[PDB]
Amino acid sequence: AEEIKKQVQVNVDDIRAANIKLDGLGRQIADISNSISTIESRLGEMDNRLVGISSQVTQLSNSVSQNTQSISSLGDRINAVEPRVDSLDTVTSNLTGRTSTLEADVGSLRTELAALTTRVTTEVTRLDGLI
Amino acid sequence: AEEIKKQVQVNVDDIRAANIKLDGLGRQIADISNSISTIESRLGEMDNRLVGISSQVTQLSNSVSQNTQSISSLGDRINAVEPRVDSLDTVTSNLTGRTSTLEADVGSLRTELAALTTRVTTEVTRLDGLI
Amino acid sequence: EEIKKQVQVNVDDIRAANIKLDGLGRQIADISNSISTIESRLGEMDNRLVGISSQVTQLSNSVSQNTQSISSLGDRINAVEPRVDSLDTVTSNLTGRTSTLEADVGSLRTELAALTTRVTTEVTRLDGLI
Ligand SMILES: [Cl-]
Ligand SMILES: [Cl-]
Repeated sequence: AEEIKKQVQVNVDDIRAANIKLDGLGRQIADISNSISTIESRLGEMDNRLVGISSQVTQLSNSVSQNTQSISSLGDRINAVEPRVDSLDTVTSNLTGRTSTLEADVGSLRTELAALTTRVTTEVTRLDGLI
Repeated sequence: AEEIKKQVQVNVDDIRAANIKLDGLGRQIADISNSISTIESRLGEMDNRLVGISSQVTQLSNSVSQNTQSISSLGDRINAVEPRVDSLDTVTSNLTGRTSTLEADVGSLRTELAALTTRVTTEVTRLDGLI
Repeated sequence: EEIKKQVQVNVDDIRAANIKLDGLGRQIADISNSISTIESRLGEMDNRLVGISSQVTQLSNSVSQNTQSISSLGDRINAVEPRVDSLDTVTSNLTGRTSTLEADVGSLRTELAALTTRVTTEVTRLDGLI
């Protein structure tokens, strides 16, 4: 009987102690629920950042695509200009030769015309002297 | 004895209440385990998005390097073309002056040849009249 | 007695509850480890997003430099093109004028040879009459 009463007291105190440890586990679960709520907020902010970065990459891709198209257009324009400059080098070089040839020919014709002018003066003077 | 029997019955009750509280905590742990599983899958979907973005940035970086090189090549071609066009403006300016001078010189030679033609007619007429 | 038996059953049931409580205590410790790893993964992912953003910012500066260089090359080609069109016009006009000069000079050369012959023929004729 004395043994019974002693053990029943121990059981009262052990049941109360177990119930306090169960309340402690409930507080640990509440703290885990707060960690999970915060993790979920962080996952939402990271989702927002990933949307923002993806938009920046998409926009940058479009600007690079526009630059590749502008470079192709400038390439077409320089491709068209280069052979026109090569052609003009040939045209002006051939014109230069023809201008030099004309300057030599006109100089020769002027000298020959001046020699014929003096020949006319000489011959008319001579004929006048015989008459 | 009646006091003992009553406290043993209350302990039986309290041990059953404790076991109901333990069952409730196990259900809460099962709910947390589910949330953790879903968070771990979300960590994987975000890892996938980051892989996709990183691959887009690598590709874009290659395109930008290709464009910077294409721009330097076009720059070298325009740098080469510009002084060739400046040289052609110099050649053509100098040929323009030379062509104008030839047109004035040929006009003068034509007038002078017509004057000598007239002079030959005048002097021959005069000499014939004296004979 | 029935009391003594129930008190012993209660001892054993309280120990079974403490074992189960200790098991839930270990499961909560394991969940706390899972949370710490998840937090570490979020911190690494935040860093990766910062590193990617920095690379995109640097790449965007290079793209801006290229767009600017493209506008400068555009200005240079815009200036060249009409100068090449002008040179085609000017050289075409000079070519036409040079062919006219060559025809005129050819004509003058023939006319000068005819006047040279005429001076010889007329001087011969006059000499013959004297
Ligand atoms: Cl008891
Ligand atoms: Cl670019």
